[PDB]
Amino acid sequence: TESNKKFLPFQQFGRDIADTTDAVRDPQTLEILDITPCSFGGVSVITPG
Amino acid sequence: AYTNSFTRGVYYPDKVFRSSVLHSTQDLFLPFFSNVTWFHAIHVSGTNGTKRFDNVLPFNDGVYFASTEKSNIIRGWIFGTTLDSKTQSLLIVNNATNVVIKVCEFQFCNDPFLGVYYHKNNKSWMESEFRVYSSANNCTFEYVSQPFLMDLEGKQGNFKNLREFVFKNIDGYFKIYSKHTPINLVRDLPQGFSALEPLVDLPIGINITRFQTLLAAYYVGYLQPRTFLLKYNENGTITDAVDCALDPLSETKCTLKSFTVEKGIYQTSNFRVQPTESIVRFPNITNLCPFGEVFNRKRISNCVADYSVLYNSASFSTFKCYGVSPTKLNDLCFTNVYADSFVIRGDEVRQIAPGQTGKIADYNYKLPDDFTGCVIAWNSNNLDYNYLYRNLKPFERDISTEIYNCYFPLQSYGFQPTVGYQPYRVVVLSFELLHAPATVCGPKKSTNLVKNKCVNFNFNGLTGTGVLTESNKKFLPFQQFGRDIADTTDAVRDPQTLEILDITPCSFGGVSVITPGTNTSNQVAVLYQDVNCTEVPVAIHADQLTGSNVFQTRAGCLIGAEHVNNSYECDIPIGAGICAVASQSIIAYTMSLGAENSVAYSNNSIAIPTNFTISVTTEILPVSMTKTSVDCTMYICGDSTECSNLLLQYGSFCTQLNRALTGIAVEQDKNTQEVFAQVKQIYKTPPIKDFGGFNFSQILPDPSKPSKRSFIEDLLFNKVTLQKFNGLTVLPPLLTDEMIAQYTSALLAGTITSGWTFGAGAALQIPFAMQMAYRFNGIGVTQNVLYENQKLIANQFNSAIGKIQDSLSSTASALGKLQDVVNQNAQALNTLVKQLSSNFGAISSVLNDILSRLDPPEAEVQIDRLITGRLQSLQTYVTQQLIRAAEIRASANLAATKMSECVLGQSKRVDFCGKGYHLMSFPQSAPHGVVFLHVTYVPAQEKNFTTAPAICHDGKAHFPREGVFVSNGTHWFVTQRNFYEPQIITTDNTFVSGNCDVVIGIVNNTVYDP
Amino acid sequence: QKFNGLTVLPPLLTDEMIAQYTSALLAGTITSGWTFGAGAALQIPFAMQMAYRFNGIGVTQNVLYENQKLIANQFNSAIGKIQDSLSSTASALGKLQDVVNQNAQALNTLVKQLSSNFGAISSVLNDILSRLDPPEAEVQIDRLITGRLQSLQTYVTQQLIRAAEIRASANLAATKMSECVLGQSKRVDF
Amino acid sequence: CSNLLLQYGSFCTQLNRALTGIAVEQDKNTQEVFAQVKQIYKTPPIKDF
Amino acid sequence: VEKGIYQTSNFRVQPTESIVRFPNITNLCPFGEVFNATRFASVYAWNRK
Ligand SMILES: *[C@@H]1O[C@H](CO)[C@@H](O[C@@H]2O[C@H](CO)[C@@H](O[C@@H]3O[C@H](CO[C@H]4O[C@H](CO)[C@@H](O)[C@H](O)[C@@H]4O)[C@@H](O)[C@H](O)[C@@H]3O)[C@H](O)[C@H]2NC(C)=O)[C@H](O)[C@H]1NC(C)=O
Ligand SMILES: *[C@@H]1O[C@H](CO)[C@@H](O[C@@H]2O[C@H](CO)[C@@H](O[C@@H]3O[C@H](CO)[C@@H](O)[C@H](O)[C@@H]3O)[C@H](O)[C@H]2NC(C)=O)[C@H](O)[C@H]1NC(C)=O
Ligand SMILES: *[C@@H]1O[C@H](CO)[C@@H](O[C@@H]2O[C@H](CO)[C@@H](O)[C@H](O)[C@H]2NC(C)=O)[C@H](O)[C@H]1NC(C)=O
Ligand SMILES: *[C@@H]1O[C@H](CO)[C@@H](O[C@@H]2O[C@H](CO)[C@@H](O)[C@H](O)[C@H]2NC(C)=O)[C@H](O)[C@H]1NC(C)=O
Ligand SMILES: *[C@@H]1O[C@H](CO)[C@@H](O[C@@H]2O[C@H](CO)[C@@H](O)[C@H](O)[C@H]2NC(C)=O)[C@H](O)[C@H]1NC(C)=O
Ligand SMILES: *[C@@H]1O[C@H](CO)[C@@H](O[C@@H]2O[C@H](CO)[C@@H](O)[C@H](O)[C@H]2NC(C)=O)[C@H](O)[C@H]1NC(C)=O
Ligand SMILES: *[C@@H]1O[C@H](CO)[C@@H](O)[C@H](O)[C@H]1NC(C)=O
Ligand SMILES: *[C@@H]1O[C@H](CO)[C@@H](O)[C@H](O)[C@H]1NC(C)=O
Ligand SMILES: *[C@@H]1O[C@H](CO)[C@@H](O)[C@H](O)[C@H]1NC(C)=O
Ligand SMILES: *[C@@H]1O[C@H](CO)[C@@H](O)[C@H](O)[C@H]1NC(C)=O
Ligand SMILES: *[C@@H]1O[C@H](CO)[C@@H](O)[C@H](O)[C@H]1NC(C)=O
Ligand SMILES: *[C@@H]1O[C@H](CO)[C@@H](O)[C@H](O)[C@H]1NC(C)=O
Ligand SMILES: *[C@@H]1O[C@H](CO)[C@@H](O)[C@H](O)[C@H]1NC(C)=O
Ligand SMILES: *[C@@H]1O[C@H](CO)[C@@H](O)[C@H](O)[C@H]1NC(C)=O
Ligand SMILES: *[C@@H]1O[C@H](CO)[C@@H](O)[C@H](O)[C@H]1NC(C)=O
Repeated sequence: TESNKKFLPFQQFGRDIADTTDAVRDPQTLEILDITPCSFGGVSVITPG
Repeated sequence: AYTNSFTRGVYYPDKVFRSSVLHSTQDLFLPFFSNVTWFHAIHVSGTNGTKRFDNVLPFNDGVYFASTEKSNIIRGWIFGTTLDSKTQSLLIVNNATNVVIKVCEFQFCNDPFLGVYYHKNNKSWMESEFRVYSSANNCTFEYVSQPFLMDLEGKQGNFKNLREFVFKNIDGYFKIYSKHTPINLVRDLPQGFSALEPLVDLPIGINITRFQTLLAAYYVGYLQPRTFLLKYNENGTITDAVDCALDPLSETKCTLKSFTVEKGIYQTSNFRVQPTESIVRFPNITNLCPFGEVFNRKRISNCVADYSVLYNSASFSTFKCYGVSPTKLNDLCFTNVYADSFVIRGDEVRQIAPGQTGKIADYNYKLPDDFTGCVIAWNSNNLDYNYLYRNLKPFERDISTEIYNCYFPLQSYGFQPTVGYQPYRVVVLSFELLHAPATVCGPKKSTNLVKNKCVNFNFNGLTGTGVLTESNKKFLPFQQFGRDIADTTDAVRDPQTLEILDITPCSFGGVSVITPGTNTSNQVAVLYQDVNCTEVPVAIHADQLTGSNVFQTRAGCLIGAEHVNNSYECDIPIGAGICAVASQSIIAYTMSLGAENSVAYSNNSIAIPTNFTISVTTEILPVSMTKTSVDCTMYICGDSTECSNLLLQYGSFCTQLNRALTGIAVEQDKNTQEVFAQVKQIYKTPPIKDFGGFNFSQILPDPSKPSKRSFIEDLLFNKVTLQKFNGLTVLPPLLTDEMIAQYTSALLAGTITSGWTFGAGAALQIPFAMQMAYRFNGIGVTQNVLYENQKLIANQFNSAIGKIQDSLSSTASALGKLQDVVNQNAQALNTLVKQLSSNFGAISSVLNDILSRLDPPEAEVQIDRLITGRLQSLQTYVTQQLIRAAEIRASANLAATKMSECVLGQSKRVDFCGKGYHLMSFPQSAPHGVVFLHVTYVPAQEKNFTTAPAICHDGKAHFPREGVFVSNGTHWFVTQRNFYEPQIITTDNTFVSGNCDVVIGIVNNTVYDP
Repeated sequence: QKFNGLTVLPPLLTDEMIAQYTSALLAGTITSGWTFGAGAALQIPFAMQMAYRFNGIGVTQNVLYENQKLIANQFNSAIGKIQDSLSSTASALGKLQDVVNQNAQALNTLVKQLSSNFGAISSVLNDILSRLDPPEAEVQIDRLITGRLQSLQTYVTQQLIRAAEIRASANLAATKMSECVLGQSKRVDF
Repeated sequence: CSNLLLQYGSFCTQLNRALTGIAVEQDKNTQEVFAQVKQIYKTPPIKDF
Repeated sequence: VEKGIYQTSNFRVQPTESIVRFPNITNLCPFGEVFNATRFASVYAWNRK
């Protein structure tokens, strides 16, 4: 996903609170681009009996 | 000239970026508030000639260097250890259009800047020439970037700016930070707060403690391995930072995880006294063991020997007998000497060894597995043959080899060594585990002993810290070192003069903080627990003469406030009944738990009130929790094969947790339910807002903008400070907040619009007036006066309500009892995830990383370590969450009850829902909880009256039908017992009990009838 | 009491202040009764308020006014009836000493754990760090620390559990003193 | 000892804080057990009950 | 099965076509003057580079 934060040369990756890494540099053009855990949840069934 | 740094020495840890979060760090940092040597020119020089008196410092855990010369007069930083052609020397200097990094050998430099510029005419004249290097024969390397075009932009700032140029050698990868900090200044302002980026990391890893800086005027520091708490900003800069460990405020901050310290008391740590000049005591004998046929089957003893030169006898490469740490073993003290040496060969080391198996073991020789050393290499068949071995267990011999028929018996290790049985005569370790007198170790300096001062001892090889008292315990002839209980050694009997001593733990205890709050936290008051704190001499006199004295209690000494004999309340706990403010400072004192008094007593006068007030209060109950939900599989795996394999290695455990946790989810929603599922139909207040003077505009959710909410609810929400990541989530609360609102509105409406009867059947509608009347009679007070006071009562009501409103708005922390619940929840989840930082002595904290680090096999058990760590951790959280569940559930049914009992009806059990004679209570809503308000009927403005326990008239003894007598001296009256209300005495309001006979206090007054 | 790696910290209130709170409650109940439950202690003469209590139990106070003396005597005798029967027969502190021992026993269990090696060669980590190289002994240290670790952890847990039970009981106790001191419920068995 | 502890997360502080929690809880227990009257009331020397 | 929900498993929106990236562009250091210059070194001129 889009990356709106900004860095410096001393800044390659920036994780956020709970220190979770998400800010990939994208070294081919030097445009950081952020990431996100591709979500999911539990599953189950509903049965009356 | 020493100068004190306000705020210098700040630089980021790595390529890490954060935002608005407080994070740790640690390295050689410029410690805050230290000395800095500042100077300009000790003698007039640098403009023509060179003068001075004496002469550049070394490196004491990192180097920091800069100045203010709007010029390259700061010419070079010189990093190395010898600074000649013997060690390559690192110089980093501008190249006048660029900058270059060099590490070659040469003589010396000179003045790169003389000051006199603009030459002397239109062109060069090139007289002032300048030099750095010499004789380029031995050169190692050079580097070019553009620091002059990157770092030194000292232009358009005609003079006087302020940069900084620090250096760090962090595990060889030679990193250097920088920043051209502009600060418009004039003179003598070493202030300015910023950070640094690594311009260059030359991965050299070379011998670095010398930084000869050459051109008189230069600032030097010497960094310090302190860990500090930083805060970043989304822009990436730093706003402020502290060391974790400089000042007894610094730790407070570093641990409570806030740039702000609130009111309270926060135990940070304790203290370990630095002992003085550890002692050494070993016996007097000095002689070694036999080595006739060893260097230069039997045993021998009496060896206290220097194992150095004939332990690492160069017949090996170095003395490496598995089972041996010659690094240390020379320093320990022993009790035995067992040296077994029997003819075997020495090219069969692995054969003859622990892990023994073979005819050597059973037939001939295999001593049991005990921690041992090994034997050394040599020639013996052809350096001195027909020599033989000996199924059988160790320690055993046999002469005439009876049948075991058999084969050709003997076997020889001859002068035909080419072969895998070269000759060593096996040698053995000796070692015993404390089970006996202490006698044996190779004597070193063997110091003389001290006493009565908590100092460490390596006493006869057995080590420990504490104090040394002459043990009055009369030992018995058979004692070398004892233990009170469970590791607590006591006996200290010297190995030379055989004198016995004692040990205690030299006292210590927590250190905490007692402060009012951050914005006053200048006077951090420190504490030490229960000690005659004469070992912390650095602030007692600083607090014996801002600062008044040093006062100790039965809770310990308190350096950080003083004593006062006033009698005030208890704000902050300290210990031992001494709480916290007054006179505009911090202090300590003893507690006046109240205005020490007592109203007078009489046996003829009672204290009946005349007036009263209704009053409102608040009680905030946690009811719920984010019904978290977790999964073993993903958590430990995050889509990982090896991981899930190794988890279903562990049976159903993780599954059990999931299931029990979901159980708690179920129970908690049921909590909510039983909290509100108290009527089945749902209701809406009539739009008819006709409540006989009773206002509720903050409460009754008429169609306001936000659906059907309460003004109070809005005030509530953001008054609570209130996101999922991975590994866990929050299955949403079942009962939606709005559903709760509706429950509440309807439930709250019916009771105040239908009496209590709805809990009793149909919601039999009710007028509010008659309602309150019934309530009053319920608490013992007659509805007559209520029907008197309608207007004023309702006004006091409304005013109380508005007071509760502004109280909520202007009483912070009044939601502590629930903000705390959500806090415990959150921070629990927080540490839960944060665990995954913990790598548990792996190489990594991401299982992916470490499996990619190794080949399968060793990574297997390594991942198992990961597994067990993360496993126990999540397991812990499981438990602890379970426990909060326990408490929240207790509280839960407690609540659900409360609502059920002090709303739907009218209790009498005080304190439950009313601070006195209790009328009733209103319900509410809250983020993860509930809150209720109440109306208590509090008496006030009492009066004294003459009071008789019984009356006699016509001899007959007339008791109160129900009430107390009362007389204002002149006339007697009968009255209800919770409000002054005299009444006339006739046959009804007083029955009788025989003639006035026996009871004490019966007065003379006739009863009447109209 | 305090040995190493453990501690005790004083009850914020000391006995003195406690007994003082008590004394106050006693006399007030003896003298002002219900009123202090709501605020201003408004004094009352004891006989009449016991008579009100007899109202509450289900009898007209008149009984008291005829019986008081023997009531008195009975009361008074009844009073001593306990302390003697307490001074003579011990073991009356049952649950007291029960939670007491549970705690202290537990604490010693905690320390006794330290006298277990968990398979590592050592019982005192100093011994192992000394007798060989740390780069090796680290593993025995890990065994030791994990063992003592989980042990401590347990201790925490069960201590918490007793905390919870104590806790709920304490709330019960507060209510007990509440509606069994500042006034008389009809909650039988309460 | 702590040299190798510090590679084991923060259980340490976890239990520290929880236990100290149970302490402050027991304190507040005593409070809610007793601090139920505003002043500190004194019995009268007169004793004629 | 009995009347109720029961979480049976989860799912992961399966990521597609793992790639890998790294440091700017991919190049080599000066081997032309090591393998395409017309002069070289001799028995007596070779330096261990
Ligand atoms: C907060 O972090 C930001 C990075 O995440 C910092 O960078 C800022 O990023 C914006 C991006 O649009 C830049 O905005 C540009 O502004 C110029 C005009 O510059 C104005 O500001 C300077 C400041 O001295 C002022 O002197 C000028 O007269 C202008 O008024 C526009 O022409 C562009 O189109 C663009 O909108 C910021 O300039 C940029 N700031 C810096 C310092 O790089 C941001 O600075 C951080 N804010 C803090 C730390 O307070
Ligand atoms: C290594 O990193 C450098 C710097 O990021 C890469 O050079 C950059 O290449 C991109 C794409 O060609 C350039 O963006 C382009 O700019 C032109 C205008 O100059 C514009 O018309 C294109 O649409 C696009 O936006 C970028 O400017 C350029 N940066 C620099 C400093 O040259 C380089 O490509 C990376 N490695 C290689 C060569 O693959
Ligand atoms: C009981 O206390 C209240 C609280 O002050 C008294 O309030 C009276 O309120 C009316 C209505 O606003 C005022 O005009 C009077 O001035 C207040 N009383 C006095 C004495 O000034 C109330 O009078 C008190 N007594 C009763 C019987 O309610
Ligand atoms: C109940 O009190 C609230 C204020 O807390 C009243 O709401 C507003 O009160 C102000 C009085 O200063 C009026 O000017 C506004 O018109 C009120 N807002 C309305 C009516 O929407 C509310 O009116 C009070 N209700 C009664 C019956 O007095
Ligand atoms: C009711 O209040 C009055 C107001 O003072 C009390 O009056 C004082 O009582 C003490 C009791 O010993 C006397 O010594 C004072 O001289 C009294 N003062 C006045 C002005 O008379 C009265 O005592 C209180 N009721 C009772 C039963 O004590
Ligand atoms: C209260 O009034 C009663 C009469 O109603 C008084 O009773 C008599 O008092 C005299 C005084 O000695 C006794 O001898 C009589 O026996 C009493 N009457 C009866 C029927 O026994 C009584 O004295 C008055 N109270 C006081 C304190 O004098
Ligand atoms: C420097 O000092 C010398 C000796 O005093 C003097 O001759 C000279 O003029 C001074 N300055 C220069 C630029 O030579
Ligand atoms: C550098 O000095 C050493 C002397 O130790 C010498 O062997 C070497 O040849 C010198 N380097 C060059 C390039 O000559
Ligand atoms: C200098 O660096 C070398 C590089 O391997 C290292 O082995 C050596 O111990 C260092 N010298 C000192 C005195 O630390
Ligand atoms: C033991 O050695 C000390 C010196 O180390 C010496 O003074 C003393 O006489 C010796 N003998 C005894 C019994 O202490
Ligand atoms: C500290 O800050 C709070 C924040 O509201 C403020 O109310 C309080 O007055 C401040 N303390 C002092 C001593 O000024
Ligand atoms: C302080 O010193 C005295 C010496 O008179 C000592 O008895 C006392 O124990 C010391 N304080 C404490 C808290 O032990
Ligand atoms: C109590 O404190 C006061 C402070 O004003 C001091 O003067 C006095 O000596 C102390 N001790 C007493 C009153 O016994
Ligand atoms: C209470 O009655 C007893 C006995 O009649 C007496 O000691 C006491 O004086 C009476 N109370 C007052 C306030 O006089
Ligand atoms: C006592 O109460 C009566 C009411 O029956 C009243 O008339 C009389 O004035 C009161 N006495 C005094 C002294 O106020």
